[PDB]
Amino acid sequence: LLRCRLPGGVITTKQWQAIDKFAGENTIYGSIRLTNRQTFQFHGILPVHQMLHSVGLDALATAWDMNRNVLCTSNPYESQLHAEAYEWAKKISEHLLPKFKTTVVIPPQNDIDLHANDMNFVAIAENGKLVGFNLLVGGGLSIEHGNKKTYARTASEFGYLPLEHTLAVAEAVVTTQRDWGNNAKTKYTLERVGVETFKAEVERRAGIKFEPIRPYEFTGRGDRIGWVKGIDDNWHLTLFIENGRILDYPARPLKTGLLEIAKIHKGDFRITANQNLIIAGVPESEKAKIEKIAKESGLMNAVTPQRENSMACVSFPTCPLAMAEAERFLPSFIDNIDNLMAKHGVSDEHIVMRVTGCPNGCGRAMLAEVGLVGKAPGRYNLHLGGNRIGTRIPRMYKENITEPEILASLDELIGRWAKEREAGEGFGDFTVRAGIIRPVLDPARDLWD
Ligand code: SRM
Ligand code: SF4
Ligand SMILES: [K+]
Repeated sequence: LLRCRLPGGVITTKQWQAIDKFAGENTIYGSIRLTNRQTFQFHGILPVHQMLHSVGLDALATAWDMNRNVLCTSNPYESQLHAEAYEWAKKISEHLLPKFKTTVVIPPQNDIDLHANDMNFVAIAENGKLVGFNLLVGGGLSIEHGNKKTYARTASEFGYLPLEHTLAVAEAVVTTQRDWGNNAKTKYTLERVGVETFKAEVERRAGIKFEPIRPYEFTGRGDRIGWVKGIDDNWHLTLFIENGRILDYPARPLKTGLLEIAKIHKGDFRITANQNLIIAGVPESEKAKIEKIAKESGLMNAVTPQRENSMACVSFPTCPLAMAEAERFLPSFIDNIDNLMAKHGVSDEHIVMRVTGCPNGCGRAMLAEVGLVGKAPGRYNLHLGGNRIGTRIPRMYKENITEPEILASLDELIGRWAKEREAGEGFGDFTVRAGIIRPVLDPARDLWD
């Protein structure tokens, strides 16, 4: 199991050129696949670690290392919090070097999908200056089909810590879960021993007491597609890449385009938790040159808001655990969803819609407004009623159905939403309000009907 350690998704252009060369020359599939944990993967490796080491990159020792890539909000609205937040994600990543998932999140963006993760540090400021974190623990999405002893769970608030406690807290949580783990994921341990019990042990091990939670709110999980103004005279260009799959396609040489950008770009790239890529820290005067290459390579091809907010996992052909197609199904599925949105006069809207190929849940369908969970070839469980910000697990609505059945249901439901929604009301929230699906309030107890 070759995935790269790459805290916060930050990769240099020299690193990019090396992985570009390796993917094209030394793999079956020839692609770079951006993952939804802000790193990249090669598929069908035909010297890989040698390649990574040659540009300062390492791969996680999966044989024994159960930590995974540490995420950090890629493109925060307050651009000046990124540097310090990233520094901490990197320090946490390095601290955890010898499964367990960690993020650093900058409100109001939940792009990193904190509720899918064991441990989450929510940035708090005073003065455009990072001062501490709220800690939320116990998220995780994997289930086993029909097994009511498994469940997706959101993360629970433990409390606030000043920056000086970050690494000790990180170590206390990871060791407490490893130790108390049976069903051995943090989410199960937390439910078994109780939140207060786990929290008290983390406090003991880290030598701290958590302070009261400090105010935070999330407004969305999407990337900021296109150009955004950064700090000073810098600009960030986020490129939508369908499924994060970087390969040259007819009329759309995505891989060649990114290589050419890497050769002239003065800053770094950032891989996002939505499987997209940011050309980060472009000076204003270099925007036109970068945009020209991107546009000409198909990297800036316009898609609907819906497509920008849809995601799938890898699934077939490379995943040995796959039950139904996900990545390969998504583009045509979303063509069909775009048709439904247009049919109903909501083409400018979006529904956070995700497809995962089996119930392990890598595509993060169990935090979607509409989630499809693979059950068998061509068949998915349809879940409804998550929200845009990703703080609620969607209950199963229809089990083990095919694409035409899914499309007929969504036609009806999207049609109702378009006509009946309140101002700014998301599809997921609407399905709950209209009594189409019951919400999940306490997943360990009420996820399963
Ligand atoms: C690439 C990625 C999906 C994507 O399209 O982006 C992915 C791909 C796979 N995941 Fe994952 N997971 C990916 C994010 C996730 C996430 C979402 C997240 O972390 O944000 C989850 C759900 C959250 C969670 O962990 O609860 C996830 C939960 C799993 C699980 C279930 C673990 C569990 O708690 O039960 C497995 C199965 C296992 O470990 O036994 C798994 C196993 C796998 C494997 C390695 C299959 C395997 O064990 O042999 C997949 C390889 C497919 C392939 O051919 O590339 N992966 N996987 C993600 C890589 C992230 C990374 O860089 O590390
Ligand atoms: S959800 Fe299942 S099919 Fe999809 S990548 Fe993860 S393990 Fe493979
Ligand atoms: K994407």
